[PDB]
Amino acid sequence: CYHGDGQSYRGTSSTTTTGKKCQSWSSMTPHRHQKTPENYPNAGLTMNYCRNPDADKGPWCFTTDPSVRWEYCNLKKC
Repeated sequence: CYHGDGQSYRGTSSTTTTGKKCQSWSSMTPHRHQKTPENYPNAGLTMNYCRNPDADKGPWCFTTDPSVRWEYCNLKKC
């Protein structure tokens, strides 16, 4: 569900703390990240899910919103 940093997470949450939908951890149309399964192999970096390949706080994603690079995702701690 969510265990602290939550780098450990492998849910199906493709939506952010603002109703945004997550960009493909593969894609780059809205924004040119550099945070790929290639770059971050060992992180369940698939489709468009909420995640934390960095020792970040809790699962993030890259936004599909041209105004919004990326942003946090609303998952409950556990």
